[PDB]
Amino acid sequence: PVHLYETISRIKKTTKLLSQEMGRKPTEEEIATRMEMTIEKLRFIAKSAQLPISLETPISRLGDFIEADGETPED
DNA sequence: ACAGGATAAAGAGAGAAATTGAGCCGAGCTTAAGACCTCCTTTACCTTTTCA
Repeated sequence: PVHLYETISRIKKTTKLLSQEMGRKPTEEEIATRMEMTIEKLRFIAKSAQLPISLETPISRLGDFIEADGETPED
């Protein structure tokens, strides 16, 4: 959602501002405090911002190394 | 990008319910020994047959 894009942009801007102010890469807790949000929310945003990798990425393709969901004939 | 506005769908606050497990008990249950009554076996002695 658009609000998520705006949240990610604000997180990037805050991180750059803290890096400029403190002269070093900010930690997760520092960013979470500055954003006034829990660290778990920040990690959730970071995980949801990822781009999906295509199944045909060379490793040979990625799609030939992923098992299938089901009950093993043995089970 | 950023600000405002509308809304619904998904969290926190409390008690009351419902469970829950915990101790502390004696009621239900098992174990073992001994005695003790049916059922059966086998004997000793017969009686009771069919036959030369």
